[PDB]
Amino acid sequence: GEPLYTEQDLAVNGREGFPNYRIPALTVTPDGDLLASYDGRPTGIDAPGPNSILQRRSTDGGRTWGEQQVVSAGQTTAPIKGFSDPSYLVDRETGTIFNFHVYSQRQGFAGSRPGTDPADPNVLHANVATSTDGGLTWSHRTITADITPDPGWRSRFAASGEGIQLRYGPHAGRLIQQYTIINAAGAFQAVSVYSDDHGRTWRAGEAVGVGMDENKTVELSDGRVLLNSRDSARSGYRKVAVSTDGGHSYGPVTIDRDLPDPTNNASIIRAFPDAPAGSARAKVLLFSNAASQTSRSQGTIRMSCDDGQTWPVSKVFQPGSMSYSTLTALPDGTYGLLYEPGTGIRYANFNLAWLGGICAPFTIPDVALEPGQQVTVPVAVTNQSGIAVPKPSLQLDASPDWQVQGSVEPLMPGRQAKGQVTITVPAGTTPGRYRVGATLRTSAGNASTTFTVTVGLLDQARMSIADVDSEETAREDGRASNVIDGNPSTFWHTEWSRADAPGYPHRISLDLGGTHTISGLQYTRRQNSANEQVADYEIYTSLNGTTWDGPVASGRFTTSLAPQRAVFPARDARYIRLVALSEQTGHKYAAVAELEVEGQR
Ligand SMILES: OC[C@H]1O[C@@H](O)[C@H](O)[C@@H](O)[C@H]1O
Ligand code: NA
Repeated sequence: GEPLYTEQDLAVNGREGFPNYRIPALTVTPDGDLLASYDGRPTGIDAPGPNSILQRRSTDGGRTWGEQQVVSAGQTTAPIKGFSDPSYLVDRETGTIFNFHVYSQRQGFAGSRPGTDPADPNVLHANVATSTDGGLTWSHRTITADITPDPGWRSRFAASGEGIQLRYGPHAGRLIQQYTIINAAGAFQAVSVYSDDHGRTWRAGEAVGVGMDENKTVELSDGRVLLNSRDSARSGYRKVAVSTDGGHSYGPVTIDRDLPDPTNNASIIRAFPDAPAGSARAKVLLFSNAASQTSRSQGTIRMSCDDGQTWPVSKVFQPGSMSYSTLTALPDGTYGLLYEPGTGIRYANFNLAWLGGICAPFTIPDVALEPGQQVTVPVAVTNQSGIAVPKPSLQLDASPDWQVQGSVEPLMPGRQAKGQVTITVPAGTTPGRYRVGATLRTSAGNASTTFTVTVGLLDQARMSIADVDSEETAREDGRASNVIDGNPSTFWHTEWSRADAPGYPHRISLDLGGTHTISGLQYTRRQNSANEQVADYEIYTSLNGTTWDGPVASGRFTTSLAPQRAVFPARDARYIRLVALSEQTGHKYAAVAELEVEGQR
């Protein structure tokens, strides 16, 4: 009906007893009470810090909130004890509420030492506060032994937010709470901690991935359990994995490109928790995170209607600073959101009318053209339920002096619609990769996508490596071939340490895959490291591949994270070579994220 979005702060840094309030966790008790838990940081730091687990309660749907009570109190005086990162799990069958959190003594997550002994002050323990009276009183347990099946698991912490109780299949009733472990090999993995006896005993299942962190799980419409992870390896995205069992294991982990993330926590819940298996309502997910890849800001709620395959809906709830966010389905049909705005922890409530709308994900392919060209590309839209939409619009978002227009036929229930986009780009358009936003406007809600229009660059898929002076391939993936894959997150790296290899006259040559008239080369520095940045370069070209002619260009490029051009009077060439002569701060390695060649296909 009428759109709703209201907010209020539950904790304000400096007020009510603590200098710092962080890490939100939201839930709704069986009686309909809302419970909000967060850390109270007297020192403004996580574990080993003397943090406390607090709690505020709302008995009127989230409008008014009670006083801040303590769930797990940390000791500031020696010996120092702390409680951090809460995560709620409500057993809807029995009514018990679990608040999972970290119990620290001397070490935190990165410094915890092997062991399961509650007494050992050097391991980071996994605790659980249990309540059978709605959250009023709690009973504490240290469950580290129960969940550390492999002695190599030297550290752990429960991903804050809220866990889940399975409703479908043979493992229906099972409580699952996600964790992050540090194995023997030093790797950060994800593991599900579950209980089949309503929480009396907790076992850990099989660990997943490498470079994982705070992860989240949801039950799909068919009973499958999807996992959505923060990526410690910082690719600017969420890692996802899925499971089909009850001794818990997930298949391969992959990066989801529809979900940008600045390596931060995020929520993913079932929009209709009590829907039947297989139904449309059972397929609707809500995900909240910070959409920025360089900052913890641009907090946005996204919506899926096909179990997480597509994410057509999105809307920003906090354009400004936004870090951790947690979601919860309220019994009135709305959704509760607890997040970090930089001032502490704030509570928000919104309904689906406020999101925009329409479950009509659409695809528009990636286009390559020469400046001064026009191209028309097809649009394919997949439609949802009570949606017979006779007049939908297509609003494209591009560079102002580019003419972009689009149209789509009507949307009929359960059918696919067709359409097209015409892009005309001017002759003086600088070669590059262009992101074009697409918005399917309809009187029943929003639906958006993005495609890429590449102007004036050759096709990398036709490119290969002719030669390279050195590639790091033992300790990491520093392959010369990572420059031609269209991903700034992967890089070529010169054979680095743990093998005292060559120094600076470094070089990489590309086989363009046929003769082309080229006038330039663009290069992108390695993004998350500053010590292998190329300074002085020289470009050489060739048609036979053995006799090289140049330097066709020379220069010193900057420390810019975006692509940098190296232009030269057009010429025919089958091969292009970049000779790196020095590094920005005199270091010995070279790493290039991407190499783009400007020319005519
Ligand atoms: O020795 C190579 C490595 O050195 C590290 O100090 C650096 O942070 C890494 O990005 C990698 O370059
Ligand atoms: Na790359």
